[PDB]
Amino acid sequence: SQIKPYRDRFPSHARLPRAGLPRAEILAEIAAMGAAESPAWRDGYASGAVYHGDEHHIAFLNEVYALQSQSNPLHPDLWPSTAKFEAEVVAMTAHMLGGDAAGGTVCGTVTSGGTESLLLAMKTYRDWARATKGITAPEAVVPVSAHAAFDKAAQYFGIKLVRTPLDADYRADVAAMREAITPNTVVVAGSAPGFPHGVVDPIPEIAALAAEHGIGCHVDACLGGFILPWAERLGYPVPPFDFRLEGVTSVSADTHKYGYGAKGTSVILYRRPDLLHYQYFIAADWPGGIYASPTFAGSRPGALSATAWAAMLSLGEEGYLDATRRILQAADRLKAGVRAIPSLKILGDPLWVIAVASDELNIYQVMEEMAGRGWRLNGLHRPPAFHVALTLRHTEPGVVDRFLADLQDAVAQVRAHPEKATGMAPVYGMAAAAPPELVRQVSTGFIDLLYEVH
Amino acid sequence: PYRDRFPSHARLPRAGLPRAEILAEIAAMGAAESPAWRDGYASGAVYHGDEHHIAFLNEVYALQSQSNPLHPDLWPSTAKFEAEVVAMTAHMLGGDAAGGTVCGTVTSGGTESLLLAMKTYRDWARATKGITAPEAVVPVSAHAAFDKAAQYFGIKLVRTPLDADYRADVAAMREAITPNTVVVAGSAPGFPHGVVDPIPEIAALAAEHGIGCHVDACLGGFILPWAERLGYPVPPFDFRLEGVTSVSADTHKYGYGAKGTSVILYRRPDLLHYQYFIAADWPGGIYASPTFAGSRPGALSATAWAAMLSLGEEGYLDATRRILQAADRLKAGVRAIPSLKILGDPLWVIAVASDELNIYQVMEEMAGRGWRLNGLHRPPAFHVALTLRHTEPGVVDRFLADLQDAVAQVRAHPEKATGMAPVYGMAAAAPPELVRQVSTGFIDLLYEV
Ligand SMILES: COc1cc(C)c(CNC[C@@H](NC(=O)c2cc(C)on2)c2ccc(C#CCO)cc2)cc1C
Ligand SMILES: COc1cc(C)c(CNC[C@@H](NC(=O)c2cc(C)on2)c2ccc(C#CCO)cc2)cc1C
Repeated sequence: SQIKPYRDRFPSHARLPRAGLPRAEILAEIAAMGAAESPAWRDGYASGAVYHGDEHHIAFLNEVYALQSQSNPLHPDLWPSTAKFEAEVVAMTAHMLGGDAAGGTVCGTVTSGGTESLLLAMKTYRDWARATKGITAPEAVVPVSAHAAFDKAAQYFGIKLVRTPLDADYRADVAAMREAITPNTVVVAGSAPGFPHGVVDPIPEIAALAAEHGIGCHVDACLGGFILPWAERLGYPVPPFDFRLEGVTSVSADTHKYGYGAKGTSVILYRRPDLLHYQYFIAADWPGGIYASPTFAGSRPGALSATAWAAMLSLGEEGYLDATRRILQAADRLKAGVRAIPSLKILGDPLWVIAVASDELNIYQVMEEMAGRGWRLNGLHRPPAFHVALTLRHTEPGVVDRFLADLQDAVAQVRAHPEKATGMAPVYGMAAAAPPELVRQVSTGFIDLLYEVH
Repeated sequence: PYRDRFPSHARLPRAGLPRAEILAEIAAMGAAESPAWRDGYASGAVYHGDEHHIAFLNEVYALQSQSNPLHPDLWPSTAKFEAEVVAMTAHMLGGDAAGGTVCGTVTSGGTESLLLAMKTYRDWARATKGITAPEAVVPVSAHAAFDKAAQYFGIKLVRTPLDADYRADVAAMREAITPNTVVVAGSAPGFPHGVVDPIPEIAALAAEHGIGCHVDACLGGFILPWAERLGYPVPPFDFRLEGVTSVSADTHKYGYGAKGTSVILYRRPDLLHYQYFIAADWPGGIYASPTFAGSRPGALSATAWAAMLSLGEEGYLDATRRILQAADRLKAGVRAIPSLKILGDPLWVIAVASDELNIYQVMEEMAGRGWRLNGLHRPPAFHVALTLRHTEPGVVDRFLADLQDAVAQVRAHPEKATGMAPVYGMAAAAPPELVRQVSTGFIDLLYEV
């Protein structure tokens, strides 16, 4: 119920006021909530959530939004600027992701986020495989670690999703993937890296598996697309993961993540225009005129595409290199510190999204102790663990040292009381062992709580 | 047109470009593009457009720019804004008449509200009626998004004909209903001709068959309640009708919020719960989605909340009065040009057609004078969706003078077909496979560097 802390701070609104409220009063309330909320992400207490977070970069993008606020890309005749920004965002991302190696046929679109990029990629493989291979019962083979949006795509578009086991390094077991391929498989996927444990899947081998079966290979680089090319140039071990690989037929990369654009954008890329074409929706007989959508949406907030273009141009190759170096050096420091705490262990060998578990202590209480110190960490299960996705906010002076000091104490306090399960720890413990319908019932109730007006 | 005016960026620059330089380029494009919508030349596209209202919303955006409602623990401000936008919208659309069970979510736009409602009806029907081959019945005039939904979620869409008033023929909708029908829909109003369908009749049809009734009020949700209070004739179209099970309404249209938001409402929580996505076995943790997206631009929900609050009932009533008064004056003027006809009897989205002349040439003559109108087909026509931008001094008078000149020019030369007029003509005559081909090339053209 700390998800509803303004219940007794600001007046609630279940109905429109009769008279319009003063603009200065609306602004005062919003700024007051900003004063309460901003320190958590600004001062480096949030895992992921805010990727850049510098006040001058934010002020720069807020100005870009302001200049382009009326932009709706559904009307390129009215906003040709925005069509230019989206075309250039896609062209620049494709090039960064080995697009020239594919022969200059790499194309794509700007989306509302990573989820849309993954859903669109799944719908496209389903539609392409039906029209060209005649598959009417589509299947998709992905590792267990692959994004929850794959499950969302399966249920929405009627694709059978086959999730395959991981190895001891929390990487996709490719042999398990090969064994799951049937004549109905439309796509195989790999994560670069996956969200739970920040490990990069063996993409060259996943791409070669797809190529030999004549199926799609989607690379989910939503998290790593804007990190991994720079990590490669810096001396860090990163296998080829993009269009440089022959079997790779699509890549998703989030401009609103490490691209450092404003929330609300991502990029979906395909190796060829013939694949891209299956993503489009075209209505030819509607009295409202000829209608064509490249993505899920009709009307779109064009100003957010402009923030993505403005962010990429302001950073350039050097900015992205320098941002990755900072993130990866902060990650190296954090990994070394965690590995020096006796009761903790890191899952796999990640470069910057660090999952921490314990064979000795209840990691959910260790996590709860951190929450008690203001840390906002992602809680994981299968296995129980928490993770920290390092951002530019965690590269600021003293943030990693503050995390390490607070983790040292958290472990000590749980080592003294291993029975302690306070706050959110029993919920996470319950959740990890709960049957799916109990999880479904509790999640439905949590979403309903978010929409409560009192 | 910026091809040679501004340098093209097909690759990231080696070194970052100065922030001031990027802003100067974006502002340059802004100065060239803003007059079209600001001076009232664009049909729909920009719904409010006043400099001070825009400046207020841009400041609301700046204060909430980091907001991501995927994290309500970090941004409880946005979860509150989304709850209150839904509550206020539900109340405005007769939600009280349902005893307090009306609930919903904020979406990215009108398309997502329509897509979400179609998937909810599909999932609800499979779960409770055992329907595995779902169908949906809509008038031919219902948004193209119903076809996107049908194709995405594997629902058979059955489009039914209109009557002489361009309103849905409900007798035809009844004849399309099979035991596999999960939902029927009506528009309030439809986009093509701006006419409200017979929602009472459609909602009665749905209730009688135990199926859902979706009302597409994306365009009219923030106009119609206020049109009613003003004494204008409007068929009841919302939760006042027992048969209506869901309503969609766009806050980013006549709600005057910034682009990127809409609302989907359902009559009951049991219905809404079929919209939600829940993953229970993912190592990334328990994952729940109220809509299609994961991360979302929470700042756009804040602009919707801020707009609704700054206007209130009086603000919406004043905005609707101005738009309806501009529409009355525009419709009267059109009716004083006998070569033209209005399709149906719309309140503010006016479609104009001609039996005597080539309407696509009349449209071309208006485009020459700066007008940005929507070209329609089945039948050939154009439309004007009136906004607060057309309520400004002399915009409708300018429109009617340009329209009188456009008609005199086409009457002088019935054979004239210039600019975009042969394109529209060709496209209205074209087989669907050629329409698909040209539109694909058009999208490829938009992403060309
Ligand atoms: C085959 O040749 C043609 C191809 C096209 C597309 C046109 C123009 N038709 C207007 C249409 N635009 C788009 O589909 C669109 C998508 C993107 C991106 O840019 N434009 C549109 C846009 C919005 C509504 C609407 C609405 C209520 O929500 C209706 C129609 C003309 C000809 C002759
Ligand atoms: C009652 O059982 C539970 C139910 C929930 C939902 C939680 C929280 N789990 C974190 C989860 N959040 C959400 O699903 C969510 C949606 C909205 C709105 O608010 N939260 C999340 C969010 C994002 C990623 C990700 C990613 C890469 O894209 C992963 C997990 C905990 C327990 C024990």
